[PDB]
Amino acid sequence: NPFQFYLTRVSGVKPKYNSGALHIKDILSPLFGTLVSSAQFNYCFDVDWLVKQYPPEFRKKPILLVHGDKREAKAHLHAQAKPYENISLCQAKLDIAFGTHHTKMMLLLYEEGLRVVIHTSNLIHADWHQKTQGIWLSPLYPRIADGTHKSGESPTHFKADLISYLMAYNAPSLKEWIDVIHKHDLSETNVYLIGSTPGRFQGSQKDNWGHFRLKKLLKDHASSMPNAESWPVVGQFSSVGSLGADESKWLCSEFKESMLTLGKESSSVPLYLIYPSVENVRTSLEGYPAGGSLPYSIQTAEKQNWLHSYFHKWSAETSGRSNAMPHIKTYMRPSPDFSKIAWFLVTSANLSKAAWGALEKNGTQLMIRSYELGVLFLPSAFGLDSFKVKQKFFAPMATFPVPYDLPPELYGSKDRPWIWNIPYVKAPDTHGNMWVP
Ligand SMILES: O=C(O)c1ccc(Nc2c(-c3ccccc3)nc3cnccn23)cc1C(=O)O
Repeated sequence: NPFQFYLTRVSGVKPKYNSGALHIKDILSPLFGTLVSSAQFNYCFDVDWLVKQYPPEFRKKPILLVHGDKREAKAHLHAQAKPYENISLCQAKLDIAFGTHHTKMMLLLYEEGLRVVIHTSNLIHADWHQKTQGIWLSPLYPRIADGTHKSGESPTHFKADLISYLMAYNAPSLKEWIDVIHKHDLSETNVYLIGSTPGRFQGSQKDNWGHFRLKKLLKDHASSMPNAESWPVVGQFSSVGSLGADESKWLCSEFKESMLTLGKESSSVPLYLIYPSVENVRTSLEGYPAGGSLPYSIQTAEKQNWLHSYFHKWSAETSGRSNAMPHIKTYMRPSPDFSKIAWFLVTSANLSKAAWGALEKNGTQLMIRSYELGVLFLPSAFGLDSFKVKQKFFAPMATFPVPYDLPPELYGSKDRPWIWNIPYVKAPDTHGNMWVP
């Protein structure tokens, strides 16, 4: 494979479904490089657990935790970190109300080079235990020699785009990492970076972030095919925001419109949204407590019942993970028979305006509340016109490992979306328990 897309290990499935999967101890092992220092961008941290995932010989190397916590939450994280003198913290500014730092990324500086890891798991035991999570591993980027003047840039502009994403924090600890990235050669990178940062973007900046960033890349580096109207869009996520009183408000007017972009020229396109049903959660490996990481509140859900007619069940027989609830987020553009895809995105961005952005000021300004990061796989970046879909995820240079089943299966009439803050007392989960919030 050229794609370097991995799932995390799932405890309790047969070994065949974990053979090419990665645990966090694998990613941080000395087999991957001799660690000098690391940056951990995330939302939630268990610092005691995290330090134990580093190899003992690397446990005192510097670690930077990049978080978005404020007030007492910030104090609690600082207290978790205080016993470890090698741990520094960087608070990402969140100057727009109701934003979140969702970006999940590792920057790993070695003796031998630099590696970037963009993934979907929080840094807590449960997110690496029995969930479906996604990981993109960069190549080992070599250092650029002293006195040598090279760009170190890839055809996808990844090096410049990653630096631009870090510059948006305006943080001194991250300027140190920007300088590290400048000294390394990232020219082998074949993915495009798609980030979200908080702000109000107009003019030349409107294309930098969110769903307009995705639009721009698809216009510039994908081509339209005949019968493009028949190629569905698939979105798959773990949380749902307030989308408006009907689909024309945002979902099918600016979000879907960005997602269906192909090529530079100028809807009936089917939209499939995959989100766990109550039954999915009840019968999962973790049972109802998996629903503690699928935050969709009844307050949000009751205002947009129209949306649930787009929902399809989580199913992942191809990767043995139908009962490993998804915390990965993915978006993709399959062919009408789901045998090919025009592109694939793995990201931290959920189905929400906060993450992808919402147009303001008569369509001239894109407002984003949150930090998000993901990587886009475009066939053109691999010398191809489209990717074949891999039949079984764990069973070549042109065959993409989609981690769940296609076509997605629509909710049955008795199915309901998982809503995390109402009780389920009608049938017990795999551990014999009910759910009472
Ligand atoms: O990706 C995801 O599914 C996700 C969803 C929500 C996240 N944070 C969060 C929570 C919350 C979540 C879990 C336990 C307690 C509180 N509540 C809110 C309310 N508004 C905005 C954000 N909120 C974080 C993530 C992530 O994993 O980054």
